[PDB]
Amino acid sequence: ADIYIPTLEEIKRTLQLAKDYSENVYFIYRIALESGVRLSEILKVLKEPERDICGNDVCYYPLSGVFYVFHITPLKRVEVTKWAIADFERRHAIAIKYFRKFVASKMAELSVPLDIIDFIQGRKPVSLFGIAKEQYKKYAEWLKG
Repeated sequence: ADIYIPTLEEIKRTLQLAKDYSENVYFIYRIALESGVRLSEILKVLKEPERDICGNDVCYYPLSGVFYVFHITPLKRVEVTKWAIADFERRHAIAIKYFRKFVASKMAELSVPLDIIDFIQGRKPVSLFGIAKEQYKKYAEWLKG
């Protein structure tokens, strides 16, 4: 009951298409799928990947209250520009900007409260970060399977 939310299959396909095209581009879509965070925040983060923190289950990157880019696979230094992603899309797939709609949607299926989904995804609308990480862990589990 929501139009622009991709399906797992369409996402699965875009990932593969990106993997065949480039390892750098594939890595960006991968993080987009793990985080639910804007493309711009992803690129800002991959230029300083040494600030990434990885726990046993999930990883997280502190931005700048404060937001975190939650993800699963450790960051490596990637130099893609918005331009090179845009190029990729033009040749094909799901637009990366719709990846966060999917992510927010699965998180809601996994019973993550909307205020927490907003926090995970970077929008302003025990501790705060602790609860968010435990919630994020549900999406991380689902994602690996």
